[PDB]
Amino acid sequence: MRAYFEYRHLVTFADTNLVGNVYFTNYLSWQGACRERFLAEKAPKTVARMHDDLALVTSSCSCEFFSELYALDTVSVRMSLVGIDFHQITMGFEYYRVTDGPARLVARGEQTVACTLRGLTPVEVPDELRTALDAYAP
Amino acid sequence: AYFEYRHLVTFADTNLVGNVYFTNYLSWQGACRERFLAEKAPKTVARMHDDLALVTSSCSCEFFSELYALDTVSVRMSLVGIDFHQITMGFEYYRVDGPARLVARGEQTVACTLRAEDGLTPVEVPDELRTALDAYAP
Amino acid sequence: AYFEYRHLVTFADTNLVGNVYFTNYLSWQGACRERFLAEKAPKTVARMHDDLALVTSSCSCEFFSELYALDTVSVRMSLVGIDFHQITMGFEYYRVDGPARLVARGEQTVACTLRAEDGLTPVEVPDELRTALDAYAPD
Amino acid sequence: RAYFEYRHLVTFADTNLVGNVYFTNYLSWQGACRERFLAEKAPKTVARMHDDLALVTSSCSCEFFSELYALDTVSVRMSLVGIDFHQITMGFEYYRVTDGPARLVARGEQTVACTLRDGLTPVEVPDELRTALDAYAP
Ligand SMILES: [Cl-]
Repeated sequence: MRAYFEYRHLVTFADTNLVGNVYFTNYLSWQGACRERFLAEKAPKTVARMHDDLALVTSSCSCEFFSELYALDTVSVRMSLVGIDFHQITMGFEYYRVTDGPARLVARGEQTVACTLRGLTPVEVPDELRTALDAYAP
Repeated sequence: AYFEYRHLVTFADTNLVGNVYFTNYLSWQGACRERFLAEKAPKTVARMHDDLALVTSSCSCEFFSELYALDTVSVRMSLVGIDFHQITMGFEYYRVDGPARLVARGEQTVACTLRAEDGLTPVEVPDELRTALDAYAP
Repeated sequence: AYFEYRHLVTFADTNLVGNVYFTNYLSWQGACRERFLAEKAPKTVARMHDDLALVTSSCSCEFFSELYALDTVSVRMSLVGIDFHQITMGFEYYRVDGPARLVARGEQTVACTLRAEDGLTPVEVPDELRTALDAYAPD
Repeated sequence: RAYFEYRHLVTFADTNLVGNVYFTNYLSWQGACRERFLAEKAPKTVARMHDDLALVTSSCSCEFFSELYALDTVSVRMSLVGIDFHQITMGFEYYRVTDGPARLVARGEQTVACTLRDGLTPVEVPDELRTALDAYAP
């Protein structure tokens, strides 16, 4: 089983603010880009269910910032499976600065998504998505 | 004769250079036009959850002087014209204290279509939306 | 005892699911904390162009209910505590017709620092910013 | 080739309640593309920006032909339209390349001015930036 799923992003000017570093919200956006790239590549049919009856909703998210990223930096975001609780999936995120080559931890994050049906009713994690997560056991 | 959208420029609007990143000016067009829809055309809005689709045909903006963090910008929207199913809106951006100072100028066009299974077929501007826009006609 | 930031939810705030994308909740914290600086701490703001830097050390948000397009959200900020150089802010998100409805709840921590020689350097919260946050502290 | 390419996977944050990509994102991609270009083709020019050189966006625009959707892959193709002493005009073509075949979905354009950083003074486009731009001339 693979330990992680890697997402890479080149930091551009819009990611930064007047202070000179990457604005904190962008770290959360990278969690979104990462988790949804995983869905596109590892569980395509699950996405089709979302336009129907399936509803994947973020229940919580968080991020801790150790060091700063700058413009034209390359960030490597590694997502790992923390655990599954019936309908809830918890992910872990590790942010690395890999601009000069060697990776250096600049931030650590975590978020939880819930699988529901269109009010909203908790439903067990779809088998396709469930099989995809099996290769990323902690 | 204009519909105003006021916005306090915060750090996220800025970049490492110090000024407001140019894409935010287009974002303010969206916030303005949709705040307009919420206040002036509720029936048109409620209809969008059904068979009505508003698609942006084109957009543009011209920049004269820069906005900075914690500045207050007055986005002022006016009706440029209506061509059957297409609505063209004009935007003027004002740095507002003292007298208001023009810092930018923009424009975008929105088309009204019927969301059908075959595709998006152009429908004339809804009566509610047209009369509401005429209040800001030249 | 809270500082309010009101926001009209527009189409850009939503995604294909129909609700507000979760990152926007964090954006509203930034918009709220910086509106606070502009209105309650001008001396601290101008000092940031000098040798003062406010770095975000952590943030989080819990989501109870969904916000939709053209909803009005009341982002209410209060002081949780201060530890030397770090400020922890609490956030409550309310859906505002009728009575206000809590839809989310978050928190973030900001550290004050010097732009000195070896980069960032921990600094006790400026007196201007310290007394400004007191008005929104549980007291 | 005849264009500098910026490839982007459309994720959920790019979309709105309708299901298509919100129009402002097309402009965001112009910024990401131009700044990725600068990082790879004009590193010394980038270095000048932290000193006295300032590239100011004077205008931008985009024309939308057909919609992009979630998990689409878009190919943003930037070419040189013209250089007027200190002003650079870039052209952008947006292609859906999801399933493989490329289809034009949008076309944009923006102009940047090379100035010096009181007051702004026009300065001729740096030779490094100029010769790098010539590779994508019409
Ligand atoms: Cl569009």
